[PDB]
Amino acid sequence: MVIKLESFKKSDFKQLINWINSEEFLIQWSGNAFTFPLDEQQLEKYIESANTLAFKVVDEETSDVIGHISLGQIDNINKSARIGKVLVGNTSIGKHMMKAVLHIAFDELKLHRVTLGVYDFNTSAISAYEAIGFVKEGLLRESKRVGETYWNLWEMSMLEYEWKK
Amino acid sequence: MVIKLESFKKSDFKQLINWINSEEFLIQWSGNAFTFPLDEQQLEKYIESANTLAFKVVDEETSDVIGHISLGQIDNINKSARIGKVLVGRGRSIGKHMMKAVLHIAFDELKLHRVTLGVYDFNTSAISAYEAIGFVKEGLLRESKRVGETYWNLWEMSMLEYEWKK
Ligand SMILES: [Zn+2]
Ligand SMILES: [Zn+2]
Repeated sequence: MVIKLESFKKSDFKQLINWINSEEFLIQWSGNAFTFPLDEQQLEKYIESANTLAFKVVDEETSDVIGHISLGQIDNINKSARIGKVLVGNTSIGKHMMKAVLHIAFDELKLHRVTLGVYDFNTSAISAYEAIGFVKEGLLRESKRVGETYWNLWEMSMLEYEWKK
Repeated sequence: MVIKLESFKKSDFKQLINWINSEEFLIQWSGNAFTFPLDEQQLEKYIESANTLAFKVVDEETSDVIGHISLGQIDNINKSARIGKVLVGRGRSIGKHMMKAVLHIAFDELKLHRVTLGVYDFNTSAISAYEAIGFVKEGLLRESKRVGETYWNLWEMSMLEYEWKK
């Protein structure tokens, strides 16, 4: 019930790697950002990436880290950014994590548009995002290759007047 | 009507720069790829880019350069690419021939699975021309491009390999 975001650091790398146990789960979580297996050299490159904020999700009651989230593609010209790398490591927590990052994107960074992508079979996550204000814009058909098949990605967004009004 | 694509080269740079006469037209044509004014250094970086093909469109009968088109974001992992930097100087028919030529490269030469194309929502004639040759609207990316004090909406469109061979 009480979560906060903190900066994701080297000491949090191993926990994240242990949560990402398959190539398909890696892709569901992060798309084209990484190769399987996830490892510390890739995570170092991730946190050092320009225009990317990496966060661990902390349960304030226990101090345990229970997930991960990122605000990336921070674009100061178009005033936009993309939420991604959404992970609820321990068994809505997702809603609280999204609200915390939306506060950063809209209220601290003063952005105009925040995007998100979710693969179409993750209907529970899509419903949760729609409940807090994300809107489906379009389904990017067979846009991610996974082995010999292709996944469809729902491109979703929220504009500043949907958050602030 | 006999059109061909040729590699866009240094000798074609000045003509393209003179055609892109305003920041708004630069954005309509190329989105976030460049800064205004368009210049030689930026075009050189463009043609030397990894995973990018730059073409001038030539009328075979006269040798006149009548447009520009690019196949970029060539992604060998997801087997996809994006058509962009579409410039047509007859326009509807030339645009259709230019798209077919680049789709031949993407699907028949490069063996890709998916080709995307973005067009700002006020270019209703171009969107209708793209739909006529098989492109499908996927979604409208709301207020995704800042232009001065306002935002433009982009129609994200696509064609899959089995739509090309239909
Ligand atoms: Zn704050
Ligand atoms: Zn050929």
